[PDB]
Amino acid sequence: GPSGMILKRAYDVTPQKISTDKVRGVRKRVLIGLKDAPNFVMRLFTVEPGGLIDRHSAPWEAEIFVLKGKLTVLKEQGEETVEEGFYIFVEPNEIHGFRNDTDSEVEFLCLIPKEGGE
Amino acid sequence: MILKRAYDVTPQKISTDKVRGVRKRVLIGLKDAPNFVMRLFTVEPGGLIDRHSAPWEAEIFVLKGKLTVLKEQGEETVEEGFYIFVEPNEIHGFRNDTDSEVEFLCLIPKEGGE
Ligand SMILES: [Cu+2]
Ligand SMILES: [Cu+2]
Repeated sequence: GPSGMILKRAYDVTPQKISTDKVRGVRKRVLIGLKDAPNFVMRLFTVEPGGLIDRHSAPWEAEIFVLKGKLTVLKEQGEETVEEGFYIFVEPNEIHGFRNDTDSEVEFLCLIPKEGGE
Repeated sequence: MILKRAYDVTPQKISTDKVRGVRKRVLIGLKDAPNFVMRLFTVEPGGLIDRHSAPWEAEIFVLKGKLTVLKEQGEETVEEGFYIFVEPNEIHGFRNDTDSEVEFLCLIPKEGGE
């Protein structure tokens, strides 16, 4: 592929609304997307207050790093709190979801293999 | 599902002829990762990762401080809230010219090891 290095403020990317049957109150910035990624993509998710990614699973793994705020992680059995400075590894096919139970925005990085899109 | 405070992962000190004043935490390593690994680097004041290149890409997010990025020629300083995409084979390195620790997340395909 091409040469070089991209160096960019993540907030230069506009946060786009995600609205699906299972997601509400979430925006996403694609940082390193399909147009560039040899293997895996980097997105920055913003969960608005009360925002919800309902429990689901995917056939690929996810790697998450929490940048800002206090995030409720939905698990097959129950839920757990994480905050800025936590990482999360979601195995392929593992049930997971997220909710923001606070009154300020939560931000997290989420990376998936590029076969799962951006 | 693994949920952990990154700080609680024990950092590995690196001090070699090419890397000094750097600590590395393997957050998501080879034992867990099907495809790519997640590391968190801390660069002490004056710390250096000298110029090098790899056959794989790197995806970085700057978490704390002002990171000086070495390029094939010259350098560029960025700060917390920047992401960096290093193409495969691109010469790169890092330095911390500030008086406080700099931290960045770095992910590579698992062929790059942990
Ligand atoms: Cu998911
Ligand atoms: Cu490197």
